[PDB]
Amino acid sequence: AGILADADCAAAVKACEAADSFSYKAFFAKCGLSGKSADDIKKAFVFIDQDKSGFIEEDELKLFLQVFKAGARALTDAETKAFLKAGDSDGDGAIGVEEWVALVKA
Ligand SMILES: [Ca+2]
Ligand SMILES: [Ca+2]
Repeated sequence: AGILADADCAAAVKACEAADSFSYKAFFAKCGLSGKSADDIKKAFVFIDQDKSGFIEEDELKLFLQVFKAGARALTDAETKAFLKAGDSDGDGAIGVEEWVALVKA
């Protein structure tokens, strides 16, 4: 946990410390992931894909904050729901590497 921690993304985590305060656009504006290399954006995807399915499922989405900081809170079910819906364009209920790359963007 906190394997992808840096000042910015730590600050994004801190900004949604309270339950139901998170929105992925605001997070990523603070956590400059989009600004990274396409390789470095995929690496974050595989970090989050904790079961190695090749896809990020809602259960891993839940744990998104912990990837950027240790002891972070899990996303609430409603948060996880809203973030999945935003990222899952093909509607299989999962986020693929292409859907990831889209989602990260400003
Ligand atoms: Ca997965
Ligand atoms: Ca999908």
